[PDB]
Order: sequence, then structure tokens, then C-alpha cells
Amino acid sequence: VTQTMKGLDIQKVAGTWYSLAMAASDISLLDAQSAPKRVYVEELKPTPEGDLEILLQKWEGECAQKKIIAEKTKIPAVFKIDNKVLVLDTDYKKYLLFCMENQSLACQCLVRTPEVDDEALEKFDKALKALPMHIRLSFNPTQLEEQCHI
Amino acid sequence: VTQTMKGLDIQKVAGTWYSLAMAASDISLLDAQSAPKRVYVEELKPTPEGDLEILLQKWEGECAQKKIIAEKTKIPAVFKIDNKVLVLDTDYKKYLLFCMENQSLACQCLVRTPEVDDEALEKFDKALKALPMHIRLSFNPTQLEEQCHI
Ligand SMILES: CCCCCCCCCC(=O)O
Ligand SMILES: CCCCCCCCCC(=O)O
Repeated sequence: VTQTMKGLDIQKVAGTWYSLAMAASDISLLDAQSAPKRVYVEELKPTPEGDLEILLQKWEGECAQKKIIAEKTKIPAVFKIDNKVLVLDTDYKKYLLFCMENQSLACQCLVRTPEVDDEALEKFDKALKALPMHIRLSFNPTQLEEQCHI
Repeated sequence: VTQTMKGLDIQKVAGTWYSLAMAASDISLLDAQSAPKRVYVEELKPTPEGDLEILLQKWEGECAQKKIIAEKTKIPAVFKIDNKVLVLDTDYKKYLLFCMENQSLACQCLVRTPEVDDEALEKFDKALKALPMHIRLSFNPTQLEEQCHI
């Protein structure tokens, strides 16, 4: 994965996000509701010290609320977990594209509102032309308003 | 779905095909190995009377061989089953794009050889820009040579 947000302002990505689309390099990373990289983002909480708290949801027969922290690195756009989180692109107000790397790649197109942003899905597809994705999912506005996008 | 192969020669699509990519309007149509529209095409056998026998595989804990017939209609590119099969495009020698319609849409990019044809995946993505797909899958060359793409 050869794409990062130059000049990322991590502060400016705080608050509410929607997992509108997901892609991964193996079907099994996303295929089931229980699939390991099937995580829904609720909110991004950047610490004062420039780390990133992630509020998400994960189905494990329960939609479970889950709080994790991604530690800063020397590169503004890359963070470590427990496995790396890369930020590709964000306009801060509407969309944010990110990938998680073990290679067992998974990327999402986050958006601010429970709507289908065709502009943001274009960029996300463009950012994935380069990657070896074998499963892509997207969620309708109804499903975006529910726990675990049921 | 507003795209059909004008001037389809059904005879010329006979024989060996690979289900390289799949897309559907709901995740549940493709998400599991047991998902209803998760069918792998083996061979296409057009009858003398212009019908289409489909040899496929479907996982139901067994990869099961399955023989079905799609009856001709007034339109060369549309066939009925038991639910319609539409043929979008084929160059006969390398690729064939088709959709199945109940609307619960599912489409595949079939290819002749167990290889990743980037040209055919482009056309297939172009034919799906128009459709309300929420799950896309693709299979590597190894998986194409196995029962049920395991
Ligand atoms: C910059 C936004 C990153 C979103 C982070 C999602 C990471 C989930 C990790 C996990 O699978 O437990
Ligand atoms: C023209 C090629 C069409 C392929 C047909 C695949 C239909 C499978 C129907 C079913 O789900 O049982």
C-alpha cells in the first residue's frame, strides 16, 4: 500500500464516522458478520499526545462495543495497534479512507453522514485499483443507522 | 439492468468457463460459501433447440455438482430458469458477463482460462457502475482450479 495523506491533521478527524464500504485481500476477512476485519467505526478520539482512540462495533452472537487505541509513529499518517493503521486520504468534513495491515490488508471508506457519497466511493475504488482486494462490501443508509449494520 | 449482448451467438459460448468475479445487490446473496447466489460455473451446454444447460457447483457441507437448464426467450440474450439469466457481453474466446434477476440481482465475470484477465474485470466493473451491488468477490488462479473455489 503506497498511498498516505500528506500533512494529515489528526485532530481534525475526531468524532462521528460511518463505515460506508470495506475491502480486504481475502474473502474470509469480511465474508461473515463474525469475520475478523468486519469492524464498524463509531467515532475517532485523538488524544492530546497525538494517539488515536477508536470506538467501533464487532459481532462475536452479540454486536459488541469495543474501545482500542492506535499509537502514533514517526509518520503522521501511520499508527500501531496491540499491525498498522494507514490513513490514505480525508477531506476531514465528508470522507476518510484508511487501511489496516498485518500481508492481510483491509481498508474502509468512512463518511460523516449516513448517506451514500458517490464521490467518496470513487476515490476509495481508485485507491483500491492498486491493492489486491478479493472482497468489497457497502451498506445502505438504513443499515448505517443500526448496530453492526444489521 | 439495461445492458445486453446484441447479436449473441449462443452456440459460441459452449464449453469451459471460470467464475472469476461475482457481485450481488445484498451481501447475504454471496457472503457465505452456502449463500444462495454463490454458484461456480463449470461449463455451458447450449441445446440444438437454442436452450442453455448450465453445469455449476454449489456448497450445501458438500461442494455439489448441479445441472440446470435456462429456457430461451423471444430475446436472444435472455433465458428463464425454474427468475431470468441476462447475457451482457462476451467476446466468446476470453470472457462472458451475465446477471441473474428475481429485485435480487447477481452478476458474474466468467473467463475461459484460470487466469486473472484485468481487461475483463474492467468491463465487468463498468457494467456494474450502473447496478446497485453491495458485495463483490474475486478468486485467484489457485482457487479457480478447485471445487467450489476453496
Ligand atoms: C484512522 C481510523 C482507523 C480505524 C481503526 C480500526 C481498527 C480496528 C482494529 C481491530 O480489528 O480491532
Ligand atoms: C449464460 C450463463 C449463465 C449462468 C447460469 C447460472 C444460473 C444459476 C441458477 C441457480 O442459482 O441455480
